[PDB]
Amino acid sequence: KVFERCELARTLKRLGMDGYRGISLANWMCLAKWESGYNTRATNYNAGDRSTDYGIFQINSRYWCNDGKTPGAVNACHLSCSALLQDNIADAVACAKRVVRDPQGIRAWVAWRNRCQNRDVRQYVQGCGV
Ligand SMILES: *[C@@H]1O[C@H](CO)[C@@H](O[C@@H]2O[C@H](CO)[C@H](O)[C@H](O)[C@H]2O)[C@H](O)[C@H]1NC(C)=O
Repeated sequence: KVFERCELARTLKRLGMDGYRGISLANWMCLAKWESGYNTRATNYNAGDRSTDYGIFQINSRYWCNDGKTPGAVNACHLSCSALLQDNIADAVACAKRVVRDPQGIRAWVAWRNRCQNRDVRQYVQGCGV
């Protein structure tokens, strides 16, 4: 499912992401936008390290979810990567919250660093009513 901007904003708010570890909803929206384009079925395989990034948050199969074909996987979210390809993003959110609880925080998302950090992101939630 490719969410609409404000639709996703309201969904993330309902799922407790606004202000989580101090991260605003606008920041979460910015990384979802640049990591997946708001598409829950987005999948990106890294041929070099043999791991895949799944879903709207592009979560890695080597550290957070288990897809069975990733060498040296850890599965810290205790989730089947397939759970991150569903239309209901509840599991994706619970896992995204786990990821930020790691020392690096939101710096785990490459796209946030390149396109959202130290930048005005208020545009992502304008007119959504969140
Ligand atoms: C993207 O890949 C990163 C590795 O290059 C990964 O970062 C590592 O995550 C580890 C989790 O146990 C630990 O925090 C390492 O210190 C860190 O380098 C990052 O989590 C991945 N991002 C996503 C969204 O999956």
